Amino acid sequence: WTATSGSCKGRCFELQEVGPPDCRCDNLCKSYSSCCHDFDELCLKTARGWECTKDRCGEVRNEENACHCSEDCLSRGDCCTNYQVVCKGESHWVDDDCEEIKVPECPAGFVRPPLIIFSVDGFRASYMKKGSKVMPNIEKLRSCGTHAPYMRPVYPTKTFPNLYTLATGLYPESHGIVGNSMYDPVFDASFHLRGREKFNHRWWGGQPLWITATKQGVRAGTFFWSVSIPHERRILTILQWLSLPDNERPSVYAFYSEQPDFSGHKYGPFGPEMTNPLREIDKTVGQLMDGLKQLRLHRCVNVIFVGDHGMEDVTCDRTEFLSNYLTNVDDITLVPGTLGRIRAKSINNSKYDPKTIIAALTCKKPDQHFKPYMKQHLPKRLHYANNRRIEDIHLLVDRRWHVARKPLDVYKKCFFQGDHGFDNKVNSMQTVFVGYGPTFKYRTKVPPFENIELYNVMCDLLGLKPAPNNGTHGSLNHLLRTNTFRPTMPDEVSRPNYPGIMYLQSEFDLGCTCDDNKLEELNKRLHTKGSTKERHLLYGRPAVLYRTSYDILYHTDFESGYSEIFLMPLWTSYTISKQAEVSSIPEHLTNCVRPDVRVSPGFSQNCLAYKNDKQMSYGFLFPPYLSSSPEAKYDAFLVTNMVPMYPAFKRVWAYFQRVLVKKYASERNGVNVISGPIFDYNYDGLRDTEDEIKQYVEGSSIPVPTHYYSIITSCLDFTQPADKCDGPLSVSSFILPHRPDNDESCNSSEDESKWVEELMKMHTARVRDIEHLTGLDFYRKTSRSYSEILTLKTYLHTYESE
Ligand SMILES: *[C@@H]1O[C@H](CO)[C@@H](O[C@@H]2O[C@H](CO)[C@@H](O[C@@H]3O[C@H](CO[C@H]4O[C@H](CO)[C@@H](O)[C@H](O[C@H]5O[C@H](CO)[C@@H](O)[C@H](O)[C@@H]5O[C@H]5O[C@H](CO)[C@@H](O)[C@H](O)[C@@H]5O)[C@@H]4O)[C@@H](O)[C@H](O[C@H]4O[C@H](CO)[C@@H](O)[C@H](O)[C@@H]4O[C@H]4O[C@H](CO)[C@@H](O)[C@H](O)[C@@H]4O)[C@@H]3O)[C@H](O)[C@H]2NC(C)=O)[C@H](O)[C@H]1NC(C)=O
Ligand SMILES: CC[C@@H](C)O/C(=C\c1ccc(Cl)cc1Cl)c1cccnc1
Ligand SMILES: [Ca+2]
Ligand SMILES: [Cl-]
Ligand SMILES: [K+]
Ligand code: NA
Ligand SMILES: [Zn+2]
Repeated sequence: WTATSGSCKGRCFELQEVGPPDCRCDNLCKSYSSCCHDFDELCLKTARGWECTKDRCGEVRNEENACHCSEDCLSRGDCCTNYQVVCKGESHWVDDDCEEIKVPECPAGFVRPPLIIFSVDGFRASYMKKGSKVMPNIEKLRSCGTHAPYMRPVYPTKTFPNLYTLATGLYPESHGIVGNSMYDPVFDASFHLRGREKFNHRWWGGQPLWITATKQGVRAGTFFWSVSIPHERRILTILQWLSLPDNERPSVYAFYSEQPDFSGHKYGPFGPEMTNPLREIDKTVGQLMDGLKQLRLHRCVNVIFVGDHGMEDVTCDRTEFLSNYLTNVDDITLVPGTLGRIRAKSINNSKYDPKTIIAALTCKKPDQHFKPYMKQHLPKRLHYANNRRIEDIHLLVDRRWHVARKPLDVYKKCFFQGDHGFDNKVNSMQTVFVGYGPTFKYRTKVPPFENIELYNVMCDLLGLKPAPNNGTHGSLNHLLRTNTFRPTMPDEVSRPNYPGIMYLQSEFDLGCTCDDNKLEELNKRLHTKGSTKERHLLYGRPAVLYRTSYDILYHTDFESGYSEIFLMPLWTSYTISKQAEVSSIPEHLTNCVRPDVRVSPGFSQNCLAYKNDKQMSYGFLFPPYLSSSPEAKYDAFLVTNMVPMYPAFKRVWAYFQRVLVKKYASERNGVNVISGPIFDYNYDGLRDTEDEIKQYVEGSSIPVPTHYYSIITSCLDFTQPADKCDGPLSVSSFILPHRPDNDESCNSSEDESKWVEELMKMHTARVRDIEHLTGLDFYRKTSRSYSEILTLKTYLHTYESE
């Protein structure tokens, strides 16, 4: 109950919100239906519209007007945004040449430049180019400030997951808003865009920017705006707050636009009806900038223009229906549309089986426009599994499509021509970033980056210490003129051992067999001491950032850090020049595994366990195919280079090692490769400890990886060989799931040249993703600045065209 009979006089858009049943005047009261009786009259004035005109100049103050054109308005902070233009012969901000803002030019009493975040729902990245003629204010911000060609949203590319990622720096799985619609089985409650439950604080995890600011003594304007408050009024409220006294005035402000998303749903991303909403957004930007210039704040404030996600063409006819696949369709609940999430309709049905649901939805129709997954098999780059609100069964829907349960759902609920929510690597889902102000750089283009990184930068802009988040703090230092954050490299926790020859052949009883001069003996000794290490370990050895027991092992062709705990390398490092040759495994060596005389029998794998384990075979981390000489090839068959692999996965691995590495070496002028295992049995994105491992090679203590990674580095200037690079680096990486079948790839019964590369592309990764998953830290010794290396570690190779 609200006693809606208090008053909003002098209280309009109160920054601090009051407790029921005393009535509310905040920009969220409308949404609770708790506004005082006089809110509309006092706070939502509209008389005479939104602009001064010639005859209104120097008028008698009429407090009923929406904005003012009287003399006292500037001191009062409530002029129409075009007042000085109309009544003082000033120019519009958009008509002024741009001029570098070297230092904040702020009124007395400002302690720090204010930050204004202007976010736009559904503003697709290509609108910056394709709408440029109808957005002159936005184009000036873009060309004069710092801009990326696009910004990558998080998955799913829905509104609330992305806006809440902007505010917190967290993946949806950590902040808890995992879709626009959700069921939490612990609360036994649902979350919907329409309605009540979404306001409850228990949905919203992490610490958003406005809370981070308040806790550290920085005042914040409110971030939520009720849909019914018009845009002009939102701008005027912000401008008013900026005229408050020093001790009351916020330092951070947010504006939100429902456009162009709302129109894009009705008309498609490039419908001819889309020109008008883009014009209207630009006009709003113009009003903010004219208003700032009037207050002498246009060279004082940092402005961020940022989207949540793009928009794709999607129509009713492009719907797959689960009833064309499932007999049992009424025993399931589907979360539908541009992604799919499936659970049992009733927890009292013990006959429900996720396994047979998956099997019934896998590769059934020749052009099937969705692919089912257990959530823990989704590409790791999506970070979409570690939340009880995310259902075990997930459908990744092809761009331009929808999934629904039954046809009745689509026609009893064609309306729409646009939608979003797809995989966050998809071009049409990309969005925008522009930063403008004294703390951003002048006329600077930066490469594409992910929206998880912005929270850190907004903290930097405000002098705040960020709450723990998924950004990599310092990786966006290159956007900023000043306020950079100068991180230090994490300290190595475990130092390696460097074992020599300590064991005789006959001490090993592993069930392994292998059919196997003074000049060339000093030679082999030195290779084992680390003579070619500078060639194969280009960027230093990775640091181990947790407590463990491991050894560095040197070889002619490769170097590895071998784990005595997991009985296999944590990492294997080798360089393949443009010139290198592929050989085959000789016949006499096909099943050869050799004891490593540097490593105890007790810290070794064994061949018998693989013979006994009918499901599990093995592969090698440094590929035998790429050995430098017949004699160096023996090193590749050491038991310390062996790892467990399902026969289905060996098909993948073998093609990557036999064909693709040489291909990248020829295309890139040499590559450096680091490969290794990953164990993530609890799908949290973080390295497992030994007590978390759920599977072992039968009869042994050999743990089974959930994934295999590789990091492939070369010279960004590809006229320099990878091993002789003077400047910036170029990287691509992957995290391949270690699966006992190839069900994920519908064409896998064909030749590896038709499906393996496509699989690897799907499972593209950031080096940073691999660091979380292994507890390692790469690129420790380069000649590049650390911030530049952090940017490189957050890079994602997406394999989309331009
Ligand atoms: C992205 O960045 C984020 C942020 O840095 C990373 O997430 C963090 O990871 C840490 C490790 O997983 C984790 O640390 C744990 O914190 C526990 C205390 O948790 C509360 O406090 C924080 C801080 O105020 C708060 O934010 C948490 O909020 C979560 O929970 C509520 C819902 O319950 C949500 O509203 C909120 O969104 C958030 O949910 C997310 O996180 C949890 C995990 O905490 C997930 O389960 C959810 O699905 C969701 O994703 C909490 O309210 C603390 O209890 C933990 O300590 C246990 O484990 C350690 C190991 O060191 C052990 O020493 C301790 O004894 C303890 O074990 C005991 O409990 C066990 C389990 O009950 C039991 O088995 C044992 O027997 C022991 O007795 C742990 O320190 C931190 O909480 C999150 N933070 C956030 C905000 O998510 C994330 O890793 C990054 N991602 C990547 C890929 O890098
Ligand atoms: C769910 C989060 C909510 C706060 O997101 C909104 C805006 C937003 C989020 C983050 C940032 Cl950095 C800036 C802005 Cl403007 C919003 C949503 C719906 C109505 N009004 C405002
Ligand atoms: Ca884990
Ligand atoms: Cl959703
Ligand atoms: K076997
Ligand atoms: Na298949
Ligand atoms: Zn939308």
